[PDB]
Amino acid sequence: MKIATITGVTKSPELQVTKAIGALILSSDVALSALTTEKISIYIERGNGSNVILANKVLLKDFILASTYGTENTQSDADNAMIALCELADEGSIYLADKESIKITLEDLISDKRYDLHGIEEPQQTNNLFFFEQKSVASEEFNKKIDVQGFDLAIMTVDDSVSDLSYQYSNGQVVKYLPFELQTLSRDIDPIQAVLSDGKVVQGLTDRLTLPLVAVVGIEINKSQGSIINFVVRCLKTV
Amino acid sequence: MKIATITGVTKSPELQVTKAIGALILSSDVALSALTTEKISIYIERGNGSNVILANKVLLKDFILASTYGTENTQSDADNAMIALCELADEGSIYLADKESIKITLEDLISDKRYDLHGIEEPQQTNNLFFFEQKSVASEEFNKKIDVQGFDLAIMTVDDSVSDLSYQYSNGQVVKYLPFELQTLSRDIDPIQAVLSDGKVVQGLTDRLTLPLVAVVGIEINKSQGSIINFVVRCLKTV
Amino acid sequence: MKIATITGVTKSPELQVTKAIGALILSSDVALSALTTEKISIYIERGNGSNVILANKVLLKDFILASTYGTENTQSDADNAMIALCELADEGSIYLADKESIKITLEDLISDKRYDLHGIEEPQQTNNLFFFEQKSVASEEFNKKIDVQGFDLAIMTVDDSVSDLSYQYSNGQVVKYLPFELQTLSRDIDPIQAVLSDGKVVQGLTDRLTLPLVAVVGIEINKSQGSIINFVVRCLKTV
Repeated sequence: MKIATITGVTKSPELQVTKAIGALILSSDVALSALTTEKISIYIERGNGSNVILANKVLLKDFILASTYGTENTQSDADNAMIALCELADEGSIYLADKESIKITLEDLISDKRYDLHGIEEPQQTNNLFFFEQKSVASEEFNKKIDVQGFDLAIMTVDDSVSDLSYQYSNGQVVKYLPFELQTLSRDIDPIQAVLSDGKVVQGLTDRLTLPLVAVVGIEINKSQGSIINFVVRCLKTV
Repeated sequence: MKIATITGVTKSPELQVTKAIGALILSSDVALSALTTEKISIYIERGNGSNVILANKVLLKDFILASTYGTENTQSDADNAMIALCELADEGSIYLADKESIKITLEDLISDKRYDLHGIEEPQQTNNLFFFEQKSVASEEFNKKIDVQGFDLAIMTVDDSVSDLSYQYSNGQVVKYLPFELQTLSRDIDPIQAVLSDGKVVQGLTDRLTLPLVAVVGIEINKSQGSIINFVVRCLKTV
Repeated sequence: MKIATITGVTKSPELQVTKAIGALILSSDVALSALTTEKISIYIERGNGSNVILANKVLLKDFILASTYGTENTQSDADNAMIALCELADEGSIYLADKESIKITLEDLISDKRYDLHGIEEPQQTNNLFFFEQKSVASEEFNKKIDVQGFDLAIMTVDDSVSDLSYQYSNGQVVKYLPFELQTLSRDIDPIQAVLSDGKVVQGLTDRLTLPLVAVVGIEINKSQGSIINFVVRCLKTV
């Protein structure tokens, strides 16, 4: 089913979905590499209780990259320059209880552009849902250490200030990587990240990197001063 | 083994294969998008009794698309502008008993083109075979119900007349889809449908769609008048 | 880590590595299809008796094609025209004793080109290693029988002399293939071999063919007199 179409306005109205959906289809006439500052926000709402936030003002590029990693990729068409499918549950649709609903909104859009939302539902229902979190490394700090235990994917900001980045595995060993080594290891799993409308393919973006965290419990980033570095991590948990 | 090459004539001779093959290789100098009305027919002939008909004048585009859905995709070459591999048995080659042979024929060709057939045989022999059937919706009917129980793949003619298409699953639920959602869910599994000779990739034909039917027992199509819609389905069964 | 960068000279000095690496990253400003005569050689000196030779002056095209067969492919970037990740161990890192080391060398380079080596280490340590071997068929031999039991992948040099090629499986069955049939079967499993910098893809080189050997015990090669045919095979074994 179709949810909304946005054109002219820089902010979307708070969109309510009452039917239990399982995936979101984002369509736009701006290519995946052209996205700059559009943000999305999704949460489940209880009528008498507390809301369950899944994504809170997440960059659209990071949201798209955290869901289309693997065999899939963002595709296109003659009319739509970017079509991306993002799964919101594990293997079924969100099981809505007596009074829950879903609320989606889009922020910081471009006036002269078009955005389309669609919802996908399937006969199965499930309780496991995907949650998005964000982590930051300051612009004035040299060495930082973050915990990524329990997360299964990360999108990091590619910046020329990064020099070293070391994983820590569940068995205690620490391995140090460079940006080039990380990019090659990332493209070893998913070679193609998008297919353009005319026919060419793009292997990955020039400023975002995807890291699959498997049996990894810690990350240490070693850089120089100058800029902030952002990680977007994703997890699966029961609501 | 090479079966035949066809040029000049609009109709092919009835081609007999006595060696047990397991797959066909179809090659031609016209691109996958340029195939217009070529038809293929395959059947196993028994000495005493009734023949086994696998494909009965099936369109060449649908025959190619029904077999190259998944990891594989139709390839290209400096000499051949279209190469496809179509499997006829599940994991081996057809078991020919004392008085059987396979016969293949091609109909409705073009005079100034070329079509080549090749056979592939395997060390294993099997009894399960692939059958291709055809269902159709006339150009005057509005709403149609089609039984697709037991099938594992379908190919639909993409037309602007089609508005809505609904599945019925094994557990009784009914889900409704738009052509755009169907196309997106289709490309989510197999993103690339063919690779051209110059290097560009094509994710899907502009007039055909491939649908993987998993636990689907019925389809309801809702359209407007103007054209005929065709479904080509494929099943696996023991002979 | 950065092992070496070679440019301006036609040979590289013997490079020593004392850390336990698991993979190599070969990057260069020449395309995969433009590699002509570069050769690589890797060997580990054990402190205990008997050294290990994993590659004995193997061609770089064959080395790159033998390790990037499957889900991955050789990629590119804005700076480097070819990047390939080649594994030397099964799933861990080559285990070295107190003072053992790995010596790598490159031969028959081009003066006006650039080549970069990188090493990848990973937390697990393993003893299973990948060995590359060279086999040949002379120019005065109508047919030759090659035993490939225990091998899992081969790369053959394409020339017009070959007429057919026969596989012998564990069952005892023999199947005869043609060069075109072999190419189609190979591209069925692996559709894309490399991605170019501009965006176009290449499904395979025009002079090298890659064959996956599964449950294959023997090979027959038939030809007409006049040419020498080269194979490069890979095996996995415990040392």
